[PDB]
Amino acid sequence: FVEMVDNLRQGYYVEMTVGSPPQTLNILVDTGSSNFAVGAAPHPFLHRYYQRQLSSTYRDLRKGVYVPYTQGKWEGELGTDLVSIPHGPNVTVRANIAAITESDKFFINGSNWEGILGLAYAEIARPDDSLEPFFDSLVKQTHVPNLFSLQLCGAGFSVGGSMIIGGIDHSLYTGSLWYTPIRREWYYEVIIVRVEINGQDLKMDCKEYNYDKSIVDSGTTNLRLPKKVFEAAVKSIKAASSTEKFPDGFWLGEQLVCWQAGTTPWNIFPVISLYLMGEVTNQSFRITILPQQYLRPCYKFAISQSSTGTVMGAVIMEGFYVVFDRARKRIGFAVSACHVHDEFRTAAVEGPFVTEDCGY
Ligand SMILES: N=C(N)NC(=O)Cn1c(-c2ccccc2)ccc1-c1ccc(NC(=O)c2cccc(Br)c2)cc1
Repeated sequence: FVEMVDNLRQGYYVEMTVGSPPQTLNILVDTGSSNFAVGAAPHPFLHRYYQRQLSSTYRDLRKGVYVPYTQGKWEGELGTDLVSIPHGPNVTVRANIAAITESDKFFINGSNWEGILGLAYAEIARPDDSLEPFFDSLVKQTHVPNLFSLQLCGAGFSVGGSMIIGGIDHSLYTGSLWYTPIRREWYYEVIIVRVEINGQDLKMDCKEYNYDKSIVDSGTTNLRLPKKVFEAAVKSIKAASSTEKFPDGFWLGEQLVCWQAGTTPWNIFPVISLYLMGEVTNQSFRITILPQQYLRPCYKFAISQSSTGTVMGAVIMEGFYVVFDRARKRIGFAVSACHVHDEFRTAAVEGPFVTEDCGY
């Protein structure tokens, strides 16, 4: 069964091997992109990298990739090689690999990963949708079911977790698995039908929550909310946590806030419930997150403003077991075996609630 439990370890990475003989690398698990991209030239921040010349099973595709973004970029050439996940399914797959030769502001100092595993769909793959993403190759080439699960655990008092490919490990979650449909197969896009802060509805038009789009992204730390929703959220959090106040550099995710050891007044901060569209249009279900999740360890406010829609990143995925059921075009949520909570409140997955349009 699961040689896959605790296979995850500044982001969550899994161990993979590339080439022949196998070249061990640490690879970020990223549900918000679709390239399998690995460092393949020396970098100050890289202590190891993919060396194509050492791979007997490397094939050049004679094609480059260029990926600029607001801050830096990555460039490399495209090839294919044999790819395994030692603590995953016992298979080897020929997958596309973007060998990164030049980059800036891509690799992180001390992160411990040398590449990225894009688990989203072909539509958003570089340079275009013809470059089959890794998981697409995996399913087609092997008998692994078109599904994977993510249990991100965080710190608690270095991060750990499990990535279960081709199935659902029932020992990883508690209670009920609730599914929200994948709206479109590009990012893992979903629809948020309502949000409340401490049971208090933001009462905004449904479309504001998905203003542009809403995605589930393991490669983002924060819960990122569209401008209008962010401002409403922080106003509601500031009010609930009014008894003794913080600098506004804290609310913008710049400044940290410290108490000592265990005095931390968690119950001063409110819970956040995200209601996601159910499989029955009319039906919905909530995902409730504690301050233990949106205040990440001294703590930083891990909710930030977005200009590209809602991003449900790591801080909301932690404490939930998240199933990426590509086969049935849906994403399941269940309370995780590892969720961090106090003796008064718990992360929750509850439903149904009956509630639209909402899609932007
Ligand atoms: N939006 C995503 N989910 N993923 C990306 O944008 C992937 N990506 C790309 C990229 C852009 C387009 C296509 C293919 C790749 C460039 C730089 C990153 C890139 C690389 C690493 C990280 N994340 C982290 O380093 C990280 C740091 C702390 C916590 C966590 Br969780 C992640 C984010 C983006």
